[PDB]
Amino acid sequence: SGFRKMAFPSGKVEGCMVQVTCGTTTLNGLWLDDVVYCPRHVICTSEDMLNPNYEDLLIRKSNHNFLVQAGNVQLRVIGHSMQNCVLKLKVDTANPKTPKYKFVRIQPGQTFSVLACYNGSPSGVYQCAMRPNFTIKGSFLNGSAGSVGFNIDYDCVSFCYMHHMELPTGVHAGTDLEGNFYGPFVDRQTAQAAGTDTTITVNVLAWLYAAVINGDRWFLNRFTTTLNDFNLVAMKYNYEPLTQDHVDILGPLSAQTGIAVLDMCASLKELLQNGMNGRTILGSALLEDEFTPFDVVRQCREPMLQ
Amino acid sequence: SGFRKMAFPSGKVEGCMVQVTCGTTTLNGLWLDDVVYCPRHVICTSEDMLNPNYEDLLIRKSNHNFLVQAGNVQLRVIGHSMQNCVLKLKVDTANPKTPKYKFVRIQPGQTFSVLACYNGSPSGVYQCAMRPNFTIKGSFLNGSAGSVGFNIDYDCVSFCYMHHMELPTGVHAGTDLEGNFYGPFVDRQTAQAAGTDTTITVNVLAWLYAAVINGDRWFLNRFTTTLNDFNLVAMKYNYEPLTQDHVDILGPLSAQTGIAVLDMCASLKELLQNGMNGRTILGSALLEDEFTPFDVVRQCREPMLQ
Ligand code: NA
Repeated sequence: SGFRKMAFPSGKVEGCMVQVTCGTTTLNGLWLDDVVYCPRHVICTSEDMLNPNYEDLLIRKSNHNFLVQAGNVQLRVIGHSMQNCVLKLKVDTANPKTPKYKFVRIQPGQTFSVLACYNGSPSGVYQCAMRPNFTIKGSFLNGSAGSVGFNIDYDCVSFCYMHHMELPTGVHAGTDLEGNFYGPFVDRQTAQAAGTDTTITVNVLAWLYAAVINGDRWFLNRFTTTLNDFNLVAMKYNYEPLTQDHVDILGPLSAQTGIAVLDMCASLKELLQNGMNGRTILGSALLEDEFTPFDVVRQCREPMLQ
Repeated sequence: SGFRKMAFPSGKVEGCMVQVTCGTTTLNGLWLDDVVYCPRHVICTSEDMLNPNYEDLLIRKSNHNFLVQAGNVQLRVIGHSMQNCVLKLKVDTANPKTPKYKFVRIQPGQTFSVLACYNGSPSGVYQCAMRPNFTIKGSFLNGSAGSVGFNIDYDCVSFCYMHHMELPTGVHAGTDLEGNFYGPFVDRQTAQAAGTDTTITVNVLAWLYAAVINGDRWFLNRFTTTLNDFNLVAMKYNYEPLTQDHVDILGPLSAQTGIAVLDMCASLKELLQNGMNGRTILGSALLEDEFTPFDVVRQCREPMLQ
């Protein structure tokens, strides 16, 4: 038993991380087969990062202006192109450690593992949720751009995030691997207007189920409510709407614990209306919303099947 | 910026995990050079996990009785021995992915990364701290024994923990890689209370420095305290004593922020006596104690040196 924020094992992704240097600017790249993907602002000086004309900046670069290092080994860039906010650097050797992979665009409320990297070298791994306002609350310093976020599903690494920037509020923003930002952000030094964030209701419910499975039951009440009435409550506390699809997704956790989803919703309603009584749930003194139903079943599942 | 619980990249350890099966008992082993290290209870049936004379049960076992699998590849066992609570299986093939490594014994309050594994296959990675009662608050299911804890320094993996068991209280206990348990625990189905879990004071102070560096400042005050006057308060709340060695370890964080260690002690003293009053620190409504000063330095340092 136990419940901990857990990342996927990072080795398959570590074997893909490289350093990309243009001039005096260094960040990370993702080396898959014969292409290195990286944030386009590697072609900027620090001053260029204020109001870059990326098309013009890229035209002045040639292949040999891109210094790509895979460990101690320099990879030769033989082509370059820009796709949205990422560069694709074709190199003359393919990465023999390329995992089976795909590029996906994740949805707000979903989680992924971040492999934080500096100078092409993996430094740390942690789990992030894509916030409803399309930021992530991560830990990133200068030089971390090009670090990626991913999930691992059977025989496949699904890359969903490439890190680009830190908003002046201290939260983080980036793109999918097609180079399109999550949220209304741009890779330049201008006002970045993140939406007011909200709490991921389906995830809070999943985490309450995790707590029950681990013996933390004090917050259960015998009340139940309707989906519409719960959502009227959720709205008041800046919680996202709970849909029938969410209720369905919580089905396995509901079945395992014997607690109907709308029963647990009534327990969550009482926690929102009356507080947590100075008590903790799974070691937290706040309601936690960065665990998906799948994250919870990964650690807490007890199959009826024997 | 930002501050997140972060694990070390797990790839170097992933390449060392194997499955060890004896009869119908399976768990994980750590394959370094031509030795596989695993918990000795793999030689026991689930029922035999009570009053097991491991020396007796081991003598009944031969090399062929140990099925060691590195993925789908079987490793021929050519010798077997017991060191305290670990089995060492000599295999006929050195692990070609063996990293530079050390076995170390960690102290309470220190952190490490756990690569949770089942059937020799890594499932997740998270950061944990050795509690003052020598337990770990982890996330471990049956079949996770033999999962290891570690830290990485440059290229060297320091293995400090091998998982064995879950106490009936739901916390976790294990050994170093020489098989010596951390704490007064035995790998037997017998009563074994852990000591009182206390709060790692020096780590709480480190985390408050992290908070200040990330702009959380509301808990700073004009109170002063001596070290002993602080310990007289914190001992009443089951906080570990703060020694002058801890004060010295916090020096670099004190210097970066300009907040004397004892002035941050005066802040912590107030938080203990009176709570947060509905406020949070780094997204938590409780005082976090599983980040070491080094953990804080890794993510928040702002070196004077340029
Ligand atoms: Na209820």
